[PDB]
Amino acid sequence: TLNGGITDMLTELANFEKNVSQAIHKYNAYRKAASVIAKYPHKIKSGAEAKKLPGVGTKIAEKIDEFLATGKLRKLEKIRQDDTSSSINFLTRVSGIGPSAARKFVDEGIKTLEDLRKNEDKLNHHQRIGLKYFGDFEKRIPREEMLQMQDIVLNEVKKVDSEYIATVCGSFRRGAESSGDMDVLLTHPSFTSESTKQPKLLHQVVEQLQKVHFITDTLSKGETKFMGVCQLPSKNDEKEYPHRRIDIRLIPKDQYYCGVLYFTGSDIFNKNMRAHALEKGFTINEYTIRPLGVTGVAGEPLPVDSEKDIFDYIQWKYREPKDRSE
DNA sequence: CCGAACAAGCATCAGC
DNA sequence: GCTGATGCTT
DNA sequence: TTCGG
Ligand SMILES: Nc1nc2c(ncn2[C@H]2C[C@H](O)[C@@H](COP(=O)(O)OP(=O)(O)CP(=O)(O)O)O2)c(=O)[nH]1
Ligand SMILES: [Cl-]
Ligand SMILES: [Cl-]
Ligand SMILES: [Cl-]
Ligand SMILES: [Cl-]
Ligand SMILES: [Mg+2]
Ligand SMILES: [Mg+2]
Ligand code: NA
Ligand code: NA
Ligand code: NA
Repeated sequence: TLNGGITDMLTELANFEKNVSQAIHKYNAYRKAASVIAKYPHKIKSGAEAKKLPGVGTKIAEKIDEFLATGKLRKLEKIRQDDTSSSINFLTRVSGIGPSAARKFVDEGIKTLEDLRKNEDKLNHHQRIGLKYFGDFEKRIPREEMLQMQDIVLNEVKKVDSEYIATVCGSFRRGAESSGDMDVLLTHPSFTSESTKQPKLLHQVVEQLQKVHFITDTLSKGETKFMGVCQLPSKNDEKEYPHRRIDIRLIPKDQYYCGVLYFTGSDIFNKNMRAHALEKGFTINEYTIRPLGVTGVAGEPLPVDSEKDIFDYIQWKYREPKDRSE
């Protein structure tokens, strides 16, 4: 964290633009700037120095000069004073409350945590569970707990069907010492891009994890993506572990490598790689890499037999998961 | 100058 | 009900 | 807000 003050400032600006201004491109620009500065291996001495990095333009360069001179950004100082901005920023911290609902809640006088708790019947299901576990979902998961969670998930999936493969992705697969949640990629030979030979493949796994009281709540659930809540079991007389967000993604087995690339991330790494794919004439999603035709319409999926194959297509040298934490 | 900026699953809603 | 747009999320 | 053509 050579430049943690700068990257925190840019992250706070990004969140302001997303949550309050609902300006998604500004949000992305600030986040890209913070990510490129975060990996820059020198302590930044001037905006001009920072402007040399891709993603830092004139306006962010100027803010970095103000920050280095004074330790503060007046723009941010005033955003923190604004009650409506501060209200909206808080409400979006609840899972399921985004920029639109936060502002809508604002027009109704429902601001504080106390307000939300009094008006549970104004919340959809996702928002209600996000409020229920508001405190817990702000805590990080130590890697040691991620390992215990991995063991439960993999073993419970094995008990349903030994042919399932469950892989923990996200920051865990990138080797992080702590994670914000648990991301589980799931495959089964019956589900490929060619056929679905078994129904309920994701459901059966969700059900088993509920039976053993690992999964405790559901935020959303369809045939290939589960979003919910889990909790490690605690010993006698021990305080309970925090409840944790879990995401499970069932991916066609023949498309595992595109799937595990997507689900390992980071999010900014994915955006950067997909942007580069487009410049190289390809489009990458969690399923396939496809060439872009002369008019820019995706062609047919290219053959992929490793994560590295995807990097090769777009002429990037391979990056291990630990080096994708952008 | 100015168009593009990653891609998509699930929940919800409007309109038919 | 279906379709398509939108919100929220990964 | 930034970049690329
Ligand atoms: N193309 C894209 N892909 C994405 C995007 N958002 C998330 N993802 C992908 C990449 C993430 O690693 C993966 C998990 O998403 P998660 O939010 O859990 O991110 P972690 O890397 O695990 C940080 P942690 O706080 O959870 O520890 O989902 C996206 O906008 N666009
Ligand atoms: Cl914008
Ligand atoms: Cl500040
Ligand atoms: Cl693949
Ligand atoms: Cl596809
Ligand atoms: Mg995660
Ligand atoms: Mg571009
Ligand atoms: Na730059
Ligand atoms: Na939120
Ligand atoms: Na996640």
